[PDB]
Amino acid sequence: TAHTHSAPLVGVLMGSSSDWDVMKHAVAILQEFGVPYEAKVVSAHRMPDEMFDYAEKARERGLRAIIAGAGGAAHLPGMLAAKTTVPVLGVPVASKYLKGVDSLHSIVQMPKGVPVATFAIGEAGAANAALFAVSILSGNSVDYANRLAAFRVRQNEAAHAMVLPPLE
Amino acid sequence: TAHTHSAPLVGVLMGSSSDWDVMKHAVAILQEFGVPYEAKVVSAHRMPDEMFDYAEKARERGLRAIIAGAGGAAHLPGMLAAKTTVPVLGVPVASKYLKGVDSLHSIVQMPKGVPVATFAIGEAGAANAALFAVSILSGNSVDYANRLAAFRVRQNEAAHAMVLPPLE
Amino acid sequence: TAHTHSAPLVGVLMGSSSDWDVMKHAVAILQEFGVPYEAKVVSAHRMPDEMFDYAEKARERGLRAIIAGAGGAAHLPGMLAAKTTVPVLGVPVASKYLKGVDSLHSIVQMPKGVPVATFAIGEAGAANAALFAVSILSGNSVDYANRLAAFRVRQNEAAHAMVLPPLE
Amino acid sequence: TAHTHSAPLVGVLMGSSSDWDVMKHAVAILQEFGVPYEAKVVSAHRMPDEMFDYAEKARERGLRAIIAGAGGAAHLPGMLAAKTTVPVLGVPVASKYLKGVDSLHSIVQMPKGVPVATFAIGEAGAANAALFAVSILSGNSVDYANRLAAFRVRQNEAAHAMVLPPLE
Amino acid sequence: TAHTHSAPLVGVLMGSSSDWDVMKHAVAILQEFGVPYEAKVVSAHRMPDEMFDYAEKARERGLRAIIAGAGGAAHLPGMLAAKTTVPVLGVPVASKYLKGVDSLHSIVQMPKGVPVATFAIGEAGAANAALFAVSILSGNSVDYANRLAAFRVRQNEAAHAMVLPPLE
Amino acid sequence: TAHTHSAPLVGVLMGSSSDWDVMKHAVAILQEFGVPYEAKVVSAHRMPDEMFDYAEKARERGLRAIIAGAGGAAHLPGMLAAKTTVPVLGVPVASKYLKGVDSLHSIVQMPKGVPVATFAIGEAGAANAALFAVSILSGNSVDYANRLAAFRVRQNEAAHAMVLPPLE
Amino acid sequence: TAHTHSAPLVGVLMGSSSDWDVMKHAVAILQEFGVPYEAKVVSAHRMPDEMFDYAEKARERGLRAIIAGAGGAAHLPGMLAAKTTVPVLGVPVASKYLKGVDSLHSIVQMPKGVPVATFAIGEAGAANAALFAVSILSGNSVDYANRLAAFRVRQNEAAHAMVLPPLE
Amino acid sequence: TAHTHSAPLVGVLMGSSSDWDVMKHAVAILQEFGVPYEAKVVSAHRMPDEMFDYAEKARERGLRAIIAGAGGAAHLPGMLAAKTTVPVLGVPVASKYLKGVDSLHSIVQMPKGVPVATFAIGEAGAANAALFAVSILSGNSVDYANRLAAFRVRQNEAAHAMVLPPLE
Repeated sequence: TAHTHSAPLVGVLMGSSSDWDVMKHAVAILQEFGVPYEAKVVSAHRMPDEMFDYAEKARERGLRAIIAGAGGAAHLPGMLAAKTTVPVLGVPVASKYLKGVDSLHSIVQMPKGVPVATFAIGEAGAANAALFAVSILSGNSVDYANRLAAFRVRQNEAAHAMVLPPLE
Repeated sequence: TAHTHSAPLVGVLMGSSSDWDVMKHAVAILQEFGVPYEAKVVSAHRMPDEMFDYAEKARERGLRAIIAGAGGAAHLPGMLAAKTTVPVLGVPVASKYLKGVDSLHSIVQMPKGVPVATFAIGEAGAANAALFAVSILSGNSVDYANRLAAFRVRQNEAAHAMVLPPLE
Repeated sequence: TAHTHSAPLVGVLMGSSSDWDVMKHAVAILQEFGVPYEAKVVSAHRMPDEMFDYAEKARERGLRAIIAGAGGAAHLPGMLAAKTTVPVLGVPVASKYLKGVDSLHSIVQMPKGVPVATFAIGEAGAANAALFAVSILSGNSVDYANRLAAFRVRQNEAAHAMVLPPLE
Repeated sequence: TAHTHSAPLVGVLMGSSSDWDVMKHAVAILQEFGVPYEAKVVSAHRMPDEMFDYAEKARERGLRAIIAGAGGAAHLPGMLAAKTTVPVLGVPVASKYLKGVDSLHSIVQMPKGVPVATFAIGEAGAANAALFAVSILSGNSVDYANRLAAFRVRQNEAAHAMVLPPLE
Repeated sequence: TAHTHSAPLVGVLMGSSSDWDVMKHAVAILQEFGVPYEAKVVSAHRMPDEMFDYAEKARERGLRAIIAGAGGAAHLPGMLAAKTTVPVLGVPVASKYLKGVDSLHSIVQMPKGVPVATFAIGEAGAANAALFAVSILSGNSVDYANRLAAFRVRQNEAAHAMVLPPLE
Repeated sequence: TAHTHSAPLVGVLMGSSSDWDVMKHAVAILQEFGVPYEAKVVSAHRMPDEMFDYAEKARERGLRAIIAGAGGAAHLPGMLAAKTTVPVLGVPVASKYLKGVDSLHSIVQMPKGVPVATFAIGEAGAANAALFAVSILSGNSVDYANRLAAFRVRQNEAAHAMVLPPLE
Repeated sequence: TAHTHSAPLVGVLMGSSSDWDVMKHAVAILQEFGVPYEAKVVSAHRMPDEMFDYAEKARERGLRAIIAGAGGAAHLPGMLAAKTTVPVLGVPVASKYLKGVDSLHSIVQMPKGVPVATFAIGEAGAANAALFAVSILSGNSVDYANRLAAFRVRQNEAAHAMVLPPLE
Repeated sequence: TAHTHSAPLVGVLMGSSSDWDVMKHAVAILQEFGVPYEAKVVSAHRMPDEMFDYAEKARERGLRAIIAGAGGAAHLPGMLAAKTTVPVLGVPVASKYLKGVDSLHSIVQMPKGVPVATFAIGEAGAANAALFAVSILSGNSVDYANRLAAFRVRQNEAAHAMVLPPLE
């Protein structure tokens, strides 16, 4: 029901609904910016064929970026990237024991020929992958360009408004 | 004089000519794909004002991506991204002692609000940042989409042609 | 032409001929033990369809193990295992900067449901994956059990024969 | 009382009953698949002679795999493997301070001659060691082959059934 | 309101009020020692222009040290140091997933030309940056020299007064 | 009052009463084995002179081992060792952010000439340092030799008595 | 004979002449800036009394900073700082196996109460510790402030002069 | 033939003659101090039974310490310690890819009950393990106490004699 669109510009993928705690931060940004999007559970290891199918159809469906979150032996971003030339934006989800060090290594260290744009471990990287998608869309949209400029100014204002309290 | 253009679509920046050994791999991809580009030495720490000026002007100049390489306490990608909404693509350059672990941390771990798309440590990341820039351009260019598709066919063919010799 | 068989029991795969320096150590064990084998270049990222096709066909072809080596964002073992129930034996190949730490994380940290048996970084792991494949065959082969036992006696004798020289 | 069998095919060993929180996930898989098994506390450091005896007897008793978990200076899998040619499947149990990095290093880094198939840190690796054991058994059992294929399809269906909720 | 002065000798900066939990330990020391100080939220990424302005003005305002805390891709201390020759004292704030390893790398690994004096991860480093500031001021103040000597003796007395209880 | 003796054979030192949570495990072993001991707060950084004094007097007082715990930039074991030839047994106490990785590096990595026998991070290393002290004392005491032999047999019995419960 | 002064403002210390390859970079800066300095071999572990004597006398002798380099279990900076209130500037020297990771932990992770200002691993940190000492002197010297400003202009000019060559 | 004694006080063990490059540094100290010693190749994985036999016999043979070097999944020190109450002194030998990080984890992280005294990675640790053995013997030998004291005087004198040359 939720997170569907007939003409999405950004897809948000993850291997499990357990990743939603992190990946929902990507979706929050896309909603805030009014970007047509979809969010789907697509597992590299449990849904390998479906992963390949998604990547194959991405460009013809009009996707401009795929945001993909994964943890541990995190293969979903790199394997999507292997099967489409549409930009893939990888979000390392923190793992229980290695705290996303494994996730980060498995995503960022792509060999020459198949890039994955990688962001910070966890909720920061999820939000930033979405913001980065908006920066891609702003390359040919005054609306997204304007919204991103306004977002930065608002962020700057919010930092100015912060207050440090007296020592207790 | 080398690496200038009157209308670049991608800028390739680094803090020192010592970084060229890595960053030349990005320039090689841009030349191969026929992407108008510029390459410049812009140091976060020795040229802070110049860094800010470059980022300020990137959007009005028509840049569609800035590829930025740095090592150690690698601040150039993040501080460019702080000052422009043009996509910033960060390449960790390996450091002498920590082998780019410091570089990678310094670039990828950006807090929410100011994204840097991060690629592999070293030459692989430099080439991939450039290939990723081409994917960005392919969002609204059939020519760049076709060039990427042809590149991938060539890559696949080259992998098929590889040979494993007898044990010696 | 080198490294083919009409009825292999073990397949040795790697993403590039550059991995042969490590993966040849697996092939040496297989030859020593008289195990019918094939060795092939199959890249997760440059040959994704071919990788899936190889895994799909592994069981019907009679393969009892697939030894797969990869480095960096090492996806080949995990994605083979996503597509076959034949045992997959992963060999992390050392990477230029991270020395196989990235390779190891990328292979061993598979989530529940899709196992990869992982061995040491480099040449030791390649030789051990092959020796482990022989242990798998020894489950229902007295011949292979006997060969392993004889290998271990030779190993033990070789250790006993080692000599520690005078200080110089 | 629990976890005994007169003709086990898989042994599940650990140094302490404190390791049961992790290793019970191996036993759950073995039960689900109907694999005859035993689970025992066998400590490398507090029961060294008993560890040797277990390994010595494994093949003649009909064990096809030994799943062994250990944490810290984790020696149990490698020392079992030194004393039997039956497949040894090592599970790094996370340690209090190093979160299983020490465990992983102590298990996976076996030198050439004595392999240990290593799986992910913690409960994922325990479950996967057991799944891998089932894959070994499927090499000569249609029942285990069928059960494993059915398991994979069930996992795929479960991923398809996952739902991402609306933002709250 | 709080943490202002018309003639501060030490500035305490951080990217967010969320960093106060750590950086308040710097302020506690400055208060205890009677050092005129100010504390301000100045974000490298959300307030880049303001960061440059602060550094530009530091010497002429009479600042003798700037204590700056940041976490993750921690750029605030190094970018302040790029824009002033007043001593910059960097405090790595621990990050959620990497526990300040990223913070430390991003601060301490400055290349030749632009130093940042770096202290321990977290509250210990915040307190110590402030103590170090006092040591700088003691170079031309008998009052600060005396206070620092008295502090050290008091610390020594406090350690002498510690009691180890009986086993319970 | 507690943890004094007129003729101790082992001293247990730590920089703060906060280390007692860990170091009390050393004292528990020494009490169990009936070893004359003392435990004292001696800080490398807050009590440097007192640390040197303790080490200077150790041999003439009859100490046979000094167990020293420290965390972070952990200098107490190495500096005791610099000032006495009596065996120094170092226990890395886990730090808040780096979980004792820093503690371990600062203790174990002593250069040639001044050894520190180093044990596991935390309570395990504290207990083991004390057990190791007993092994030193057993070199010339049948009583300590016997007690250590009996301890090992009891440990073996305790491991035998462990029970793995049914799956719930 | 080399590296002495009757009235040094900065002392450069290291545990061995083998550290000179790194620490000479500090001395080069001090010479360039005309800072009266001394350089000495003072080992924490082989010369512990001498280290304490040096720290004790630092303040009365007029020293404004002590630059101290050490590697491995690097105790020299911290133990100097335990014994003087003169600013101590620590330089981690890379170690053979751990590449200065151990050195860095050992120096930077000082507990509250005894600060060490820590710089980058190796030659960069040595040069920066010296440049930081000049910043300390610039607090109450127009001459040293002027020299720093001129250094930064030269740095900036040198960066502008760098050239990126054609691809070969 | 080299490195034998009819009444050794220290045994120096390693899993391969390849380890001699490191372990010879221990033997050099033993020879210098006149300690009766033996050195042997005893492999945990290739000679498991022989390892157990050596440890079983160590105490009745009069050994006062066993120095054991190993790398990678380094089990030799721990498994010796599991089988004897004679002090075991572990030397991590650097591994090809992980540079002894694996070796160190595998040796130092022993659980409560079975201690291994651990020294630095490589040659420094081998020399120090031997020096530590001499400290053990010094507990009830005035000759060995005097030899250690003389060694330390020599070390101190050698440090004083070191010279720092002019800048080139």
